[PDB]
Amino acid sequence: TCPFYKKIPGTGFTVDAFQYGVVEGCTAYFLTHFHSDHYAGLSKHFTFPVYCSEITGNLLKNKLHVQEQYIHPLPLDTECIVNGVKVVLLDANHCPGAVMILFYLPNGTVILHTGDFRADPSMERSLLADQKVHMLYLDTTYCSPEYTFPSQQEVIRFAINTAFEAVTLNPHALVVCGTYSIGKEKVFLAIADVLGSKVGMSQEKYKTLQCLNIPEINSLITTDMCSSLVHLLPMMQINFKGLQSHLKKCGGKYNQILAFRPTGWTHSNKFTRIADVIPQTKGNISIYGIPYSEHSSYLEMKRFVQWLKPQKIIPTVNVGTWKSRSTMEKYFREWKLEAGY
Ligand code: NI
Repeated sequence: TCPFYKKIPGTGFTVDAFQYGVVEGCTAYFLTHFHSDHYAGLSKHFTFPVYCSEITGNLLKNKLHVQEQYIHPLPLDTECIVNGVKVVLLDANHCPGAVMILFYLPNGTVILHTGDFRADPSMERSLLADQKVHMLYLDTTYCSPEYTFPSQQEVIRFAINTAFEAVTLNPHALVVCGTYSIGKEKVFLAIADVLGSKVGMSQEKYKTLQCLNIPEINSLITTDMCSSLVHLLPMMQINFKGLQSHLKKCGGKYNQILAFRPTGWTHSNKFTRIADVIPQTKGNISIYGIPYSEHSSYLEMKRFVQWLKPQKIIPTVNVGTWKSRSTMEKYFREWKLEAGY
């Protein structure tokens, strides 16, 4: 049964609610982004209308084989009418195709559902600026002040400079980057660009990337691993055993691996600056954990909410424990009292 925080009151609508069978009363199912916890339940047999971005719709059709007649893509930043209700999709600054959804209820209430997002000041000048929001369904993944991490730009600068240094010292070093979902493509694209290489990957991953409308992509990626010195592998293979085995397959072309695991937050964030990060090393293999986040830090989240001034906040992440829920409610009250709404 569908939980309350996936239902939009006063509408026939649900958000990210595909694993509950036929939801009673639901006339349109929205999907914020193509990550498995959110799409769980969709397949070629789904026969209700699915509303989403163009990029999410490319992925539904090509990866999950959802039939085209049930996919309803909407343009961003554009007032659209769905089953008699005005909606807008806004960029969530998460993975490719990820959106926030603004719903203009028939009774005058305005609701923003952030999906998964990384808040940014740039959102304070979208169509959110123009009216009041009464209810906020909020991505609270890192809603505690211990969650700090650098900007995406600082992290990419670190990775570029690290990869370029190592491969200029040793032209026989291979760079490997871990992946398990869409998102974080800038990591491996920026490294391949500094090295003058395409990114090599499996057919399945190349297919996924060909759905994302990235400009000039045919210029940046390939399935020919032998032509490439930046390879992508499954995240589960980014360990000493998995990397040793990969280096064997490369046929004496390389004699060293430098590998990257983009994680979200890890507790080495509470002590160490990005400039100071060091790898784990065994023999000719080094592994860097880099804190490239596609979710809001605590400070970014706070700033967005204090700017928006919602009347009510409904968390959509960390909702399963009373200690989490109680923590989050305390922070929302602090924020409200400090800013005065
Ligand atoms: Ni996500």
